[PDB]
Amino acid sequence: RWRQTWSGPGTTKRFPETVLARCVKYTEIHPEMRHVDCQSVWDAFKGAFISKHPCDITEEDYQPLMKLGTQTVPCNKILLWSRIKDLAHQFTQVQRDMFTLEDTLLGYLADDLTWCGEFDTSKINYQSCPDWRKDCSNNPVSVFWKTVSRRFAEAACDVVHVMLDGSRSKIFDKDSTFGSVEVHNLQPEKVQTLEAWVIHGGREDSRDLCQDPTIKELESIISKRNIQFSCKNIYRPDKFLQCVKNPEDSSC
Ligand SMILES: Nc1ncnc2c1ncn2[C@@H]1O[C@H](COP(=O)(O)OP(=O)(O)OC[C@H]2O[C@H](O)[C@H](O)[C@@H]2O)[C@H](O)[C@H]1O
Repeated sequence: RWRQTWSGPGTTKRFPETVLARCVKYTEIHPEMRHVDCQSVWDAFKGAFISKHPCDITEEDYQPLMKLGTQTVPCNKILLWSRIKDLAHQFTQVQRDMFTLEDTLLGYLADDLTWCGEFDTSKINYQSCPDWRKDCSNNPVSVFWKTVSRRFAEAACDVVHVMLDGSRSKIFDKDSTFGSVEVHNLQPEKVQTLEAWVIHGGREDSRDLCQDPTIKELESIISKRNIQFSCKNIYRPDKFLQCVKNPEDSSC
């Protein structure tokens, strides 16, 4: 229509088919997640938001999905990221040791998709979904990501890495998912160091972005959780990926 109920994009075309297909592929690739029934997962996921008002979703709504999507990941190999999506995933596509949330079953199913239902009916709304800013915070997509991102951060131990976009303006932004949920769910009992990799834009010869005021902020915040802080510039992200793909050979 010309009006729409909400300000955000509607459910992604082919959402149900896409989620199911992502689950078959994932559980096919990963030997640990081979016990999972992808139809059961879909039913659990749909159950969280179908016939529910899309401004009144809770983390409780996603409990059935979280249960079915339970996955042990090596706690010391987690890669968090903020606003530098492409390079973070290119990295874990080549360095199969480190994992982002989108490399877990639940993150993989949901990545880049939008979904919402209706309080009015049992249908999926393909026309519009609540915008976190203009409409309401407690919507199906926002609540999903808050819940899974908290649980992922809680799982981390030892040295946790985070890729940050050095071209942003707030390189560390306290209002990002990284800054507002994940930083505040790293467990002091478990996490030894948070190490940031600050990815430079282009150009070439830049400042040491590890001295940026927002990085000092992040450093002092995580200090309260009794977590040590490390920071590295990645001045040349292209050479960096090349080095990840071809380890050894002196250039790297
Ligand atoms: N739509 C989403 N909303 C909130 N968090 C998300 C979303 N998609 C992924 N995440 C989580 O955010 C992480 C990426 O961290 P930041 O870049 O720190 O997150 P941010 O930039 O705040 O993303 C919020 C999201 O809402 C807006 O619609 C925007 O388009 C972006 O997709 C994790 O990989 C994932 O845990």
